[PDB]
Amino acid sequence: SNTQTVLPFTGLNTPNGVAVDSAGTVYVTDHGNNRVVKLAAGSNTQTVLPFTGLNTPNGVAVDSAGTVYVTDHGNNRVVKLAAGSNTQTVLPFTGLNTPNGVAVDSAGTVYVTDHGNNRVVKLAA
Amino acid sequence: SNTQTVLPFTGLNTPNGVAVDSAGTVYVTDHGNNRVVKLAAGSNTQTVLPFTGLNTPNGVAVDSAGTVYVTDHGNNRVVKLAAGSNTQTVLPFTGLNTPNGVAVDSAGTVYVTDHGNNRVVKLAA
Repeated sequence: SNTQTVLPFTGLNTPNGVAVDSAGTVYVTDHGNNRVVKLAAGSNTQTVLPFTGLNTPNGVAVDSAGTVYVTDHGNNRVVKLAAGSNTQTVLPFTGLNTPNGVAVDSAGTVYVTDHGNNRVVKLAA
Repeated sequence: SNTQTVLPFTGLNTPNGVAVDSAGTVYVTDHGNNRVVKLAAGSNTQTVLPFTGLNTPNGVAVDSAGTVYVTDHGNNRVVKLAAGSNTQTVLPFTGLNTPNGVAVDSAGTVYVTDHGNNRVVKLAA
């Protein structure tokens, strides 16, 4: 296609990260509003995810289990949110300084760009 | 795991996006050096992808075919490179303003957080 569409998210401010799962559900780090929002394919209502203690999200990824991974700018950490239980787990990375991008491979290994430390770190689940 | 591994990228500056493909190849937007670097799984040396004219790139994604998608933030555009190709393609997005995140679904649809415009746009293959 040569013509984009705009997704019907609302009230975004400086969004900075996006991920999409197998059902076509789109996840966005709404940076300026310190929240993570998702929109199912073909929906008008967006859903704010129950991340807690977030201090400005920088990036997002989603795995095959529907687990959502988010880099937290102000807390220098990476968190994941389990589907269903909505349990939030802080990944035991250490020495991060402004994690930004996050990615997850098929084996569940988590990769993070450590922006303040000029390095890339990975951590198996 | 309580073991994190620093990947053998070198000379990074303010890196800010990471992606990993099905073969375990890792791609990073080395934002401060206007380049995208990659490292094969178990590889000794990073390789710079032959993108042209990148300026403060930020987001990166990779699809199941190994095609690499980069938000070329400083140029308000999204570019992609097929594996082995030496000629990037500028995707026909419209009116982007300081874009950041990019994602790609199984159908090849490309999603971009158009940060400066407080919106998320989508472009089918």
